[PDB]
Amino acid sequence: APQETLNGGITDMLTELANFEKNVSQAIHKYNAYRKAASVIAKYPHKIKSGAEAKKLPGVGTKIAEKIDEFLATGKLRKLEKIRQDDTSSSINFLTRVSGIGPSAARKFVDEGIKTLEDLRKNEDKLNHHQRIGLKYFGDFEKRIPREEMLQMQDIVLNEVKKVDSEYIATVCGSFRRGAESSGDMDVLLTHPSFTSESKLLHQVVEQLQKVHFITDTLSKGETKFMGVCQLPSKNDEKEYPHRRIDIRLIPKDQYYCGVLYFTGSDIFNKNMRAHALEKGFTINEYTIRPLGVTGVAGEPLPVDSEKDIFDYIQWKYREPKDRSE
DNA sequence: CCGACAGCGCATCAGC
DNA sequence: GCTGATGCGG
DNA sequence: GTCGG
Ligand code: NA
Ligand code: NA
Ligand code: NA
Ligand code: NA
Repeated sequence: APQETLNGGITDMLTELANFEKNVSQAIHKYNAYRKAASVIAKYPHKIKSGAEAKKLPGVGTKIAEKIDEFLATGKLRKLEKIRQDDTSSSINFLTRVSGIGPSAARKFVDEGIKTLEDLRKNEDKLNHHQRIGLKYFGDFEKRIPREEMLQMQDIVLNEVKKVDSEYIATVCGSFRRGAESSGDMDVLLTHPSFTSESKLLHQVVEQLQKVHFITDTLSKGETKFMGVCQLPSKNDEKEYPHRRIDIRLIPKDQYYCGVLYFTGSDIFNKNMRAHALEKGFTINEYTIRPLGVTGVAGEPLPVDSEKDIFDYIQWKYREPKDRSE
């Protein structure tokens, strides 16, 4: 990837515009438009000279080219400058960094004078359970997880799961499975041969991880998906590890490997895999792969017993997760 | 000109 | 009390 | 905001 000094001013500006569209204007599609522009620019290996040069990239349109011309001539953007100083919009944008506080909650809080983390602390009875946990671990949740800690976390999850029932299958996916040096959370996919698409499995695993005090908190928990908080144990007289976000999902055995593939990513790798998949006559989603008949009617799901089976169906050589950046 | 931009589990709200 | 809608997350 | 039918 190009140095963050080639167009980092431009991609910083676009990412900031994206966050205000998401959190303040509640315009999720303008959020993704700015994000998409930021991404294609951050990959461009030339220092951008003008808005017209940028407009050649896909995702950069007329209005962003204009914003780039203004940023290149002035070193800022008038609209961005204004909204930064705006006490209301800046507080709304900020409160959404609390897990569980989205745009609507952030708006409501700011409306009634709740603007800062301190303000949230004095108003616990106005916070639901998830938001109390997001507040409690605000700084921890913004920290990244080095791969070494991820391995130690995986060690615990694989051990305790096998201890519950040795026939469980558990896979830590996400960027950690592709080889990344750091992670933002832990995403665990869980299955069991007793659970197919036509037939307490999760609770028992969550309970054991709480019993050994790995999982410390619960944001949500149902029969197929758990989202919560965990923390590695600290070495006697040394600094305690930050609390971390961990999700665990129970997925039917016959849909497991589609799930593992999908939740390994990367996002762009999935798109061209689906994009390759349909041109060969197959429809891949998170759950299943199916054949697309002459009219476009997808038939029944095809049996899948490993990731490679999916690659086999669509005439694609198996690519290792470390080669799934795209 | 103008619709798509993913779609789903869980917590909680809005309505009845 | 239940059913469906919405907010939120990743 | 951008793409494209
Ligand atoms: Na363009
Ligand atoms: Na956020
Ligand atoms: Na949030
Ligand atoms: Na056993």
